[PDB]
Amino acid sequence: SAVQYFQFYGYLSQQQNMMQDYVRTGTYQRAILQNHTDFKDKIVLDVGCGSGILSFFAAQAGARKIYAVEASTMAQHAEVLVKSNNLTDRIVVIPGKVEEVSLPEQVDIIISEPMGYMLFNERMLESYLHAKKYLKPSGNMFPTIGDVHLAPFTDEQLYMEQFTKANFWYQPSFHGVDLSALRGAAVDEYFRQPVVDTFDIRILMAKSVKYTVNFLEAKEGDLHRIEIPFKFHMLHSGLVHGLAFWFDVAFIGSIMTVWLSTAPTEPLTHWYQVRCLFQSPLFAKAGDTLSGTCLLIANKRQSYDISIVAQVDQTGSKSSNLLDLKNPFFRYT
Ligand SMILES: CNCCNCc1cccc(-c2nc(NC3CCOCC3)c(C)c(-c3c(C)noc3C)n2)c1
Repeated sequence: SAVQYFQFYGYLSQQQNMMQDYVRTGTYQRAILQNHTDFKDKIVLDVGCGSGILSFFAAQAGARKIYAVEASTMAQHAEVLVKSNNLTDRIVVIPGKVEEVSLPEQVDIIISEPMGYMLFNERMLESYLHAKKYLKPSGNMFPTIGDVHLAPFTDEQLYMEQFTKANFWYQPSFHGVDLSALRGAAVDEYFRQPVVDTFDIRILMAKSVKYTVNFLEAKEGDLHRIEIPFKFHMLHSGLVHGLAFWFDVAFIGSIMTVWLSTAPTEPLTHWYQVRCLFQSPLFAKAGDTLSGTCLLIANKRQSYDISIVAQVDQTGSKSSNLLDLKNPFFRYT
């Protein structure tokens, strides 16, 4: 599984999809350049540098030395750009996993873009936290903190999309074959996929709950088990069809704090937003409380198993759901 993961990042087309996200790339450049005193004459570590763009931004801000670590074959293309941009004296590409390379010295700041879709996919936040073994005391992290937001939504047409697709299997005579015994399994398969896509904010039924990872303070092992309790106070009545997810990160520099948001109230990014459907939706009236837990359990496919259990307190009616974050429905395609 890890072989495929790093192969995926060997493609310039993948680098390009990220680089062409202007909200992402421009916000990284702004956060680094407008906090130029965090970089001027400093030593920096770029974790998972890909084509090296963030290391070039650190160099634009005046960093003295940049160690750019890349485990995919993109490392070879980054070295070509460093040479062609006349920066071999200041950016050193170090091919390998950040858990396995040797840096020659400690650094003043770590920069990275370790956010997967739904923030946590790819388990690269752990690689980012692991890299703090190279961080000097009172070194900084860019990004510094990450906020996940979760909110209940109603979207009857998205929900019905599922049974539309699964009812293919409810055919007693597909070319003379009765498929119908697999209908439950087909339904389960579709509902186990998080839906990656943007949406209209009018589906949202309550103010979001916020869960914060402080990258300066967190330890790698803190991300193996992510328990997110929630109690939503429903602002609207309706059928709750699942939970919507987005994230923000903040670059807390000495001059200013810069925010990168993937919220559905903000311009679209290449991360879109994520929705986890409930195979059994819950009825809530405005004023009701929808409470439960979203538990994310790290797995051996660079991702998480998602367990979401929710109940409406006034009614006792409950819904429990398992999703496989590694294998979502990229509905925006
Ligand atoms: C660490 N900073 C990365 C910033 N980018 C995050 C992001 C934002 C939006 C989408 C993806 C995405 N796209 C994938 N394929 C495309 C889907 C649509 O059709 C064309 C191909 C895959 C396979 C993955 C993936 C990875 C990586 N590991 O597992 C999985 C699954 N992720 C990733």
